[PDB]
Amino acid sequence: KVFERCELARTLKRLGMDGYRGISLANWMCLAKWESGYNTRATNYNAGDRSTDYGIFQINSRYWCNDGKTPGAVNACHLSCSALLDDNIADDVACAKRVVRDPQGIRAWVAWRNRCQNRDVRQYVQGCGV
Ligand SMILES: [Ca+2]
Repeated sequence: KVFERCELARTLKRLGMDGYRGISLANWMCLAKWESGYNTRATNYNAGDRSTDYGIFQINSRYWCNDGKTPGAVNACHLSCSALLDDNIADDVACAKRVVRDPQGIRAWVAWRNRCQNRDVRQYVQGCGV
Protein backbone atom coordinates (compact mmCIF):
# COMPACT_ATOMS: atom_id res chain seq x y z
CA LYS A 1 0.00 0.00 0.00
CA VAL A 2 1.32 3.50 -0.65
CA PHE A 3 0.54 5.92 2.19
CA GLU A 4 -0.35 9.61 1.69
CA ARG A 5 1.95 11.88 3.75
CA CYS A 6 -0.43 13.02 6.48
CA GLU A 7 -2.15 9.62 6.72
CA LEU A 8 1.27 8.07 7.55
CA ALA A 9 2.19 10.91 9.95
CA ARG A 10 -1.01 10.33 11.97
CA THR A 11 -0.38 6.56 11.95
CA LEU A 12 3.20 6.87 13.30
CA LYS A 13 2.11 9.27 16.01
CA ARG A 14 -0.52 6.72 17.24
CA LEU A 15 2.21 4.04 17.19
CA GLY A 16 4.36 6.15 19.51
CA MET A 17 7.20 7.21 17.20
CA ASP A 18 7.15 10.89 18.15
CA GLY A 19 10.26 11.40 20.32
CA TYR A 20 11.09 7.65 20.43
CA ARG A 21 14.67 7.45 21.75
CA GLY A 22 14.89 11.17 20.98
CA ILE A 23 13.81 10.97 17.33
CA SER A 24 11.14 13.44 16.21
CA LEU A 25 8.21 12.36 14.07
CA ALA A 26 9.47 14.53 11.18
CA ASN A 27 12.72 12.53 11.19
CA TRP A 28 10.83 9.22 10.82
CA MET A 29 8.72 10.76 7.99
CA CYS A 30 11.95 11.96 6.29
CA LEU A 31 13.42 8.44 6.55
CA ALA A 32 10.32 6.65 5.17
CA LYS A 33 10.16 9.17 2.33
CA TRP A 34 13.73 8.59 1.06
CA GLU A 35 13.72 4.89 1.82
CA SER A 36 10.48 3.70 0.20
CA GLY A 37 8.44 6.72 -0.94
CA TYR A 38 5.96 5.59 1.75
CA ASN A 39 5.44 2.20 -0.03
CA THR A 40 4.96 -0.82 2.20
CA ARG A 41 5.78 -3.30 -0.60
CA ALA A 42 9.18 -1.73 -1.46
CA THR A 43 12.13 -4.13 -1.76
CA ASN A 44 15.79 -3.48 -2.62
CA TYR A 45 18.28 -6.27 -3.36
CA ASN A 46 21.92 -5.43 -2.48
CA ALA A 47 23.82 -7.52 -5.06
CA GLY A 48 27.04 -6.49 -3.30
CA ASP A 49 26.36 -8.27 0.01
CA ARG A 50 23.44 -10.53 -0.92
CA SER A 51 21.04 -8.87 1.54
CA THR A 52 17.61 -7.31 0.83
CA ASP A 53 15.93 -4.19 2.32
CA TYR A 54 12.21 -4.62 3.04
CA GLY A 55 9.23 -2.39 3.50
CA ILE A 56 8.43 1.20 4.32
CA PHE A 57 11.58 1.57 6.39
CA GLN A 58 13.79 -0.66 4.13
CA ILE A 59 14.82 -2.91 7.01
CA ASN A 60 17.87 -5.00 6.06
CA SER A 61 17.80 -8.81 6.13
CA ARG A 62 21.36 -9.23 7.40
CA TYR A 63 20.41 -8.21 10.97
CA TRP A 64 16.74 -7.49 11.51
CA CYS A 65 14.40 -10.01 9.81
CA ASN A 66 14.73 -13.55 8.37
CA ASP A 67 14.43 -14.17 4.61
CA GLY A 68 16.47 -17.40 4.77
CA LYS A 69 18.64 -16.47 1.72
CA THR A 70 20.92 -13.95 3.49
CA PRO A 71 24.31 -15.46 4.46
CA GLY A 72 25.56 -14.88 8.01
CA ALA A 73 22.30 -13.19 8.93
CA VAL A 74 20.64 -12.65 12.29
CA ASN A 75 16.95 -11.80 12.95
CA ALA A 76 17.01 -9.27 15.76
CA CYS A 77 13.31 -8.34 15.30
CA HIS A 78 12.15 -11.99 15.40
CA LEU A 79 10.15 -11.47 12.22
CA SER A 80 9.98 -13.02 8.78
CA CYS A 81 11.03 -10.33 6.24
CA SER A 82 7.65 -11.22 4.75
CA ALA A 83 5.85 -9.30 7.50
CA LEU A 84 7.45 -6.06 6.31
CA LEU A 85 5.75 -6.28 2.92
CA ASP A 86 2.08 -6.31 3.94
CA ASP A 87 -0.20 -3.30 4.51
CA ASN A 88 0.01 -3.20 8.34
CA ILE A 89 3.03 -1.26 9.64
CA ALA A 90 2.57 -2.16 13.28
CA ASP A 91 5.36 -4.78 13.18
CA ASP A 92 7.48 -2.59 10.86
CA VAL A 93 7.36 0.10 13.54
CA ALA A 94 8.14 -2.31 16.40
CA CYS A 95 11.18 -3.41 14.35
CA ALA A 96 12.28 0.15 13.45
CA LYS A 97 12.17 0.90 17.18
CA ARG A 98 14.43 -2.11 17.76
CA VAL A 99 16.93 -0.83 15.15
CA VAL A 100 17.34 2.56 16.84
CA ARG A 101 17.82 0.88 20.20
CA ASP A 102 21.32 -0.13 18.92
CA PRO A 103 24.33 2.16 19.56
CA GLN A 104 24.12 3.79 16.11
CA GLY A 105 20.39 4.71 16.33
CA ILE A 106 18.84 6.23 13.20
CA ARG A 107 22.32 6.77 11.67
CA ALA A 108 21.95 3.05 10.87
CA TRP A 109 20.25 4.25 7.69
CA VAL A 110 22.69 6.12 5.44
CA ALA A 111 19.82 7.88 3.61
CA TRP A 112 18.95 9.72 6.89
CA ARG A 113 22.45 11.23 7.10
CA ASN A 114 22.33 12.09 3.41
CA ARG A 115 18.82 13.39 3.19
CA CYS A 116 17.58 14.30 6.68
CA GLN A 117 20.33 15.18 9.19
CA ASN A 118 20.77 18.91 9.91
CA ARG A 119 17.99 19.76 7.52
CA ASP A 120 14.76 21.66 8.11
CA VAL A 121 12.43 18.60 8.05
CA ARG A 122 9.21 20.37 9.09
CA GLN A 123 8.00 20.00 5.53
CA TYR A 124 7.27 16.30 6.17
CA VAL A 125 4.69 16.95 8.91
CA GLN A 126 3.25 20.42 8.19
CA GLY A 127 -0.55 20.50 7.97
CA CYS A 128 -0.95 16.89 9.13
CA GLY A 129 -2.28 17.84 12.55
CA VAL A 130 0.27 15.71 14.44
CA1 LIG B 1 4.00 -5.23 8.30
